[PDB]
Order: sequence, then C-alpha cells, then structure tokens
Amino acid sequence: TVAYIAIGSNLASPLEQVNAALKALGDIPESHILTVSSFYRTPPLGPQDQPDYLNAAVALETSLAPEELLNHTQRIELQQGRVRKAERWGPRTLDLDIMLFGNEVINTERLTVPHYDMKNRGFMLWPLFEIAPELVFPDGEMLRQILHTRAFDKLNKW
Ligand SMILES: Nc1nc2[nH]cc(CCCN3CC[C@@H](SC[C@H]4O[C@@H](n5cnc6c(N)ncnc65)[C@H](O)[C@@H]4O)C[C@@H]3C(=O)O)c2c(=O)[nH]1
Repeated sequence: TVAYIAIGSNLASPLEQVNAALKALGDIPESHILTVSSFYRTPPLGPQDQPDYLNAAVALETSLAPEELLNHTQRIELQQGRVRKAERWGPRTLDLDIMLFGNEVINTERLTVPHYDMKNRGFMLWPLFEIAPELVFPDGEMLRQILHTRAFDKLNKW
C-alpha cells in the first residue's frame, strides 16, 4: 500500500533532524521509501519569533496495517524528535503525519485518514502535489482540485 507521510520540523536548523527522520522512515519494517518531496520553508503566520518550519512529503510503500505504521511514526518522534543543545533536551520539534494510506478511510480513536486538516494546509498539499499530482482521495476529491479551489500561496524551497 502507498502511504503518504508529511514531515515537518521547526528546529532552528532542521536539516539533520529531518534527514534522521527520513532515514528512520526508510528503516521501518516491511516498508521502503518510494519518493521524497523537496524540502519547503513555511514561515510562521502569527508571532514571528517562532522559527520557520521545514516541510516535506514522503511516499512510503508498506505492507503494514495503518495503526502499525502509526506506531512506528510515533516511535520515531519519541526517538528523534527532541534535540539536545546544552544542558537539556528541547521540546519535540519533529512531526510525522499520515496524510493518506492507499485509498483507505480510517476513523478510529488514534487515526483519522485522510488527515483531518490537510485540505487547509498548503504546507501539506504542495509537497504532496509535487510527488503525486494525479492523486485522488478515497471519496473522489482530487488533490489538484483542492489546490485549484483554494489558490494557496506557494512555498519556497528550503
Ligand atoms: N508549517 C507547519 N508545518 C507543520 N507540520 C505539522 C504541523 C502540526 C503537527 C500536529 N500534528 C502532529 C501529529 C498528530 S498529534 C495528535 C494525535 O493525532 C492522532 N492522529 C490522528 N490522525 C493522525 C494521522 N493521520 N497521522 C498522525 N497522527 C494522527 C494521533 O493519535 C496523535 O495522538 C496530529 C497533529 C495535527 O495535525 O493536529 C505544522 C504546523 O503547525 N505548521
């Protein structure tokens, strides 16, 4: 099954954290990366003191069940998501979100697929459109149609 995973990091210098997470995704059992979007920069919209986010999308081929894939993404967040710089580990700065999982619809306590808010997030839709422009959602909405309707601002490459 082709799962599409959004990866974001708001560390001040996030390239090494993002690469550690991508390496970790490729090492998930019974799975392997098919394609990775470019890295994109998303400035914060409200308070300008928060760092920019680095955002990307990953196509992962996997035979795992959806909740099993979520277990691994959450393990990676626990293992790689915090960075130490001086005397303490900072807060979690890495987010891994399952956007789509084949054409399955999931609505459990733990997992909502398609991701509940991806249709409002250019930082999710634009990297996904780069790697899967013909993507169709389980209910028949088209990724191109969503971007056409909202005319989201394009994001700069990192
Ligand atoms: N520029 C920019 N880039 C950005 N990147 C990412 C963000 C916000 C990340 C916030 N995001 C982090 C992961 C989860 S954490 C909560 C619970 O959600 C459950 N869950 C349900 N369905 C899920 C699914 N499909 N995948 C993964 N978890 C899923 C899970 O059980 C967990 O316990 C959702 C949360 C959110 O999006 O609400 C952001 C930004 O703000 N700005």
